[PDB]
Amino acid sequence: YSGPKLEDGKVTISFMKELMQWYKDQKKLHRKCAYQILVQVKEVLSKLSTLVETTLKETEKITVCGDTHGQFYDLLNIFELNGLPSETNPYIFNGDFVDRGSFSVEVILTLFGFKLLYPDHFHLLRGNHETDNMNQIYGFEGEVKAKYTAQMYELFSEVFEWLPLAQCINGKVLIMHGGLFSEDGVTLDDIRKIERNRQPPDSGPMCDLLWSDPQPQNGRSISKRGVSCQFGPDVTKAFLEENNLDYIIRSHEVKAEGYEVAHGGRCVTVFSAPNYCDQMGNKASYIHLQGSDLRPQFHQFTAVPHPNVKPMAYANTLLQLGMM
Ligand SMILES: [Mn+2]
Ligand SMILES: [Mn+2]
Repeated sequence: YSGPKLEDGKVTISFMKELMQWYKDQKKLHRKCAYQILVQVKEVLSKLSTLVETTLKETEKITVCGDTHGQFYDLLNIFELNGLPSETNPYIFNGDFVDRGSFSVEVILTLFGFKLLYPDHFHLLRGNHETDNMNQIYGFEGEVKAKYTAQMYELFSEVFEWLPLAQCINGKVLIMHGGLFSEDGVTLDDIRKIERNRQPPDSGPMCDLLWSDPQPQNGRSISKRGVSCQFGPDVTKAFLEENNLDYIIRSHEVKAEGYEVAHGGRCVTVFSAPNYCDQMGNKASYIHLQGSDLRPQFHQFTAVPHPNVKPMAYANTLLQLGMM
């Protein structure tokens, strides 16, 4: 009731514009309204398939963004550079909305708000940082406990469990946060059937979708992250052949340029958090795909000013007082 207010218990574009300005000005969304957004978006997400399947007509486009990591001011910049989301300007945010960045609450509630507003044109896919083990140390849990209470965090966690794991555009481009699989023979049929409402297992398809990285050399390698695998071009090739796909778009890896094209064009990385952690000095990018041409078109962007709040401000003391 203090700050932005839902209209008859629903998100509206006026609410969303009010919310973005409220957040821009470093104000807090009332707990009752945050709660409502969370319960309503949980219901929406929990009805979706683990694999979202989207059809883009010849005249339509969609924007694909990678990690945002609580960089809310850079999120708003994406919308200034590329237009707000709507039925004619659809978006996919490819995981890792929270952690590291000190405005994670603002990014996620804005993202859930636009999911409730344009549920068929605003897509959210889970990342590895939409999980408990990462949130407990990399800032999101601490931020939510600081801005709300421990119990709100437990609700965010449960909502994240219902985020779909991948999205397929026109049966030709498959989008997931992390990547492909530690074993051969995984299909789109398998992905659709993943029981995703949980924390990811230590290994297996759900873990890979959120954790794997591409490597340049053929075959697989132990992951640099201690979970899932690195997968080479022949792994990517095999998977696309068996699933009649053209290529994959994934995120999960910081790139100095905000993107990378790997595996002879078959594995595209997109990363949407510029000057990551206020220190990487990287550019970010977003991609456009069109129904008449599903080749990715890259759009690079640089960081913009934000309030004087250091990254990892709500994180593990070990990470918090260890950079800047
Ligand atoms: Mn990630
Ligand atoms: Mn990330």
